[PDB]
Amino acid sequence: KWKTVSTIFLVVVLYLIIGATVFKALEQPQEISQRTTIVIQREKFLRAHPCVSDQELDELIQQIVAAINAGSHWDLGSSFFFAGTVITTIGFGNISPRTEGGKIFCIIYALLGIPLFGFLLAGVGDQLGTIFGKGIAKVEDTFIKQTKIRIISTIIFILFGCVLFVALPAVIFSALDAIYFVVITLTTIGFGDYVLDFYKPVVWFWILVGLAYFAAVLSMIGDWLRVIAKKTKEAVGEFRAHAAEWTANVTS
Amino acid sequence: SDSAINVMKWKTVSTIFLVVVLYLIIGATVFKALEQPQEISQRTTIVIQREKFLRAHPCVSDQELDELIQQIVAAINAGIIPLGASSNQVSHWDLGSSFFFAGTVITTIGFGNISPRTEGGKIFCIIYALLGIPLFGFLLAGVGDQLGTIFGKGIAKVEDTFIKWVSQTKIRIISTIIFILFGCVLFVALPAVIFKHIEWSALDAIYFVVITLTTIGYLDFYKPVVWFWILVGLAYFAAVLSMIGDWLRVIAKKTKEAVGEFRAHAAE
Ligand SMILES: CCCCCCCC(=O)OC[C@H](COP(=O)(O)O[C@@H]1[C@H](O)[C@H](O)[C@@H](OP(=O)(O)O)[C@H](OP(=O)(O)O)[C@H]1O)OC(=O)CCCCCCC
Ligand SMILES: CCCCCCCCCCCCCCCC
Ligand SMILES: CCCCCCCCCCCC
Ligand SMILES: CCCCCCCC
Ligand SMILES: CCCCCCCC
Ligand SMILES: CCCCCCCC
Ligand SMILES: CCCCC
Ligand SMILES: CCCCC
Ligand SMILES: [K+]
Ligand SMILES: [K+]
Repeated sequence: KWKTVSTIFLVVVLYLIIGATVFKALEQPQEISQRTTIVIQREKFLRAHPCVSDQELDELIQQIVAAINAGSHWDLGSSFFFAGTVITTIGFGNISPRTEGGKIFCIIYALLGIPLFGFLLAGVGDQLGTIFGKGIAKVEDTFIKQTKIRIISTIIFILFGCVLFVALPAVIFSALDAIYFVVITLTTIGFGDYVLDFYKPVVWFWILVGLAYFAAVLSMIGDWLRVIAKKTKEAVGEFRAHAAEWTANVTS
Repeated sequence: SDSAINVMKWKTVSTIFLVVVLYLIIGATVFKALEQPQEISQRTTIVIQREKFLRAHPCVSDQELDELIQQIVAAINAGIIPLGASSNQVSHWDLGSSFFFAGTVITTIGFGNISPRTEGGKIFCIIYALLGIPLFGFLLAGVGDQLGTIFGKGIAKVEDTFIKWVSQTKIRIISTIIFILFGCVLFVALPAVIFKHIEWSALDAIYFVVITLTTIGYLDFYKPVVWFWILVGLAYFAAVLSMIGDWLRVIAKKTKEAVGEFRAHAAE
C-alpha cells in the first residue's frame, strides 16, 4: 500500500534544485569571462585583418558549425572504440552515426549489445569479487585474532580500488582532471569534454574492470543511503514523539 | 567443489568475453561500412571550402587561419555564438539548464554538450555524481515497481476476458507482446511524434529516444514534464533491456545444447 516513492521523488527533485544552484554558482562565472574574451578575439581579428570582413566571418563560423556535425575517423579501430561506447552506455558523444542506416544499426546494435555486455560486466564482477574475497580472507586472519571489523575491510577496498582504478590509471588512461576523467567515464555518464595502437587492448580492459569497480562502489554508496535513510527516518520519529509528548503536557 | 564451480564460471566468462569482442568487431566493420563514405565525401568538400576561402582572400593569414579555426573549435567546447550578429548571448548555466545538466549526471545520460570548466565545478560534479547516481537509482527502482504494478492491474483484466475453454504457460507471451506494444507507443512512438514537430525527421526521433533512454547520450510545460517522460522511459528500457538480456540466456542455452548434439553425432 505505502507508496514511499513520492518522498524519494521530492528528495531527487530537491537534490537537483540544490545541484542546479551550485553549478550555476560555479560555472556561470567563467562563462562570462570566457565569452567576454571571445568577443575580444573577434574584434582583435577583425581589426588586425581588414582583408576579412564582418559579413564574411559569419560565413566562416556557419561552415565551422556545419563542420561540427562532421568534424581518419570511423577507421578500423575508431568505429570499434565507438562500438564499445555504445554497449557500455558510456557514449562519449564525440563521434555519432550520420547515415540513416548507421542509426538503425546503432539502435539494434545497442538494444542487443547493452544486455550482452551486461553479462560480461556481471561475470567480470563476480570474477573480480572472489579475487577480492581471496585478498580479505588472508587479511581477516592476520590481525583479527567483529561488527566494527567489517569497516576496516571496506576502508581497504576503497583504498586499494581508488589506487588501481582511479589513481594509477591516470597514466594508463593535470592531477584533478585525471580523477575527473576516471569518475565520469566509469560511472558511464559520458565524458565528452576530453576523450601506439596496442594501447587500447589493455586500456579497454582497465575500463572493463573499472566499470565493475564503480558498479560495486556505486552500489555500496547506495547501501549506505538505505542505512542513513533509516537513521533519519527514526530520528524524525523520536523528535516527533517527544514534541507530541511535550505539546500534551504543556496544555495539561 | 568450492573452487570447482569457479572453474565452471571462468569458462563461461571468457566465452562471453569473446562473444563481446566479436560483437564489437562485427559492429566496427558495419559502422565503418556505413560511415566511412559520408566522412570522405564531407571531408573532401571541407578541404575545398578552405582552399576556396584562401584563394578568395590572399591578404588573410594563410598559415594562421587554422589557428583561428582551432580557437573557434576550442571555444565550441563551450556554448558559444561567436558572431558579429548577437555579440550578446544567453547562458548555458542558467536557472534551468544547470538543472538539466544535473539530471544528466545522476541518470548517467550526460549528453556531453555542456561540461563544467571550473575545477570547483568538477570536484562538485564528482561528489554530486557519486552521491546522485545511487540516489536516482532508488527513484528509478521505485518508479519501476510503481509502474510495474500499474501494468499488473492492466494485464489482470486482459488475461481474464480472453479466457476461453486455456494454457497458463502460453498466455504469458501474449502479455509480453502487449507490453512491448504499449511501451514503444507511449515511450517511443508518442514522444517521437511530439519530438518530431517541436524540435527532426521520423527516424531521428526514435534514434533520439533510444540513445537517450538507454543512457548512452506562458504555459511552457517542458522540463518538469519531459524529464518525467525520461524518468519513466528510463524505467521502461531498464525492463526492456532486461528482457532482451533474459532472451539471451535462453538463446545461449539452446545454442549451447544444439552444438552439444551436433558434436555428439556429426550426422551418424
Ligand atoms: C544525500 C543524502 C540524502 C539523504 C536522504 C534521506 C531522506 C530520505 O531519503 O527519505 C527517506 C524517508 C522515507 O523513505 P523510507 O525510508 O520510508 O523508504 C523505505 C526504506 O528504504 C525501507 O528500507 C523499506 O521500507 P521499511 O521502512 O523497512 O518498512 C522500503 O525500501 P524498499 O522496499 O523499496 O527496498 C522503503 O519503503 O523520508 C524521511 O526521511 C522523512 C524526512 C524527510 C527528510 C528529507 C530531507 C532531509
Ligand atoms: C574516513 C572518511 C573518509 C571518507 C572518504 C571521503 C572521500 C571524498 C572524496 C572527495 C573527492 C575530492 C577530490 C579532490 C581531488 C583534488
Ligand atoms: C552478432 C552475433 C554473433 C554470433 C556469434 C555466435 C558465437 C557462437 C559460439 C557458440 C559457443 C557455444
Ligand atoms: C527502425 C525500426 C528499428 C527496430 C529495431 C528492432 C530491434 C529489435
Ligand atoms: C573548490 C570548491 C568546491 C567545494 C564544493 C562545495 C559543494 C558543497
Ligand atoms: C545475436 C544473438 C546473440 C547470440 C549469442 C549466443 C550466446 C552464446
Ligand atoms: C541534499 C541532501 C540534504 C538532505 C535533503
Ligand atoms: C555530502 C552531504 C550529503 C548528506 C549526507
Ligand atoms: K549510462
Ligand atoms: K552516457
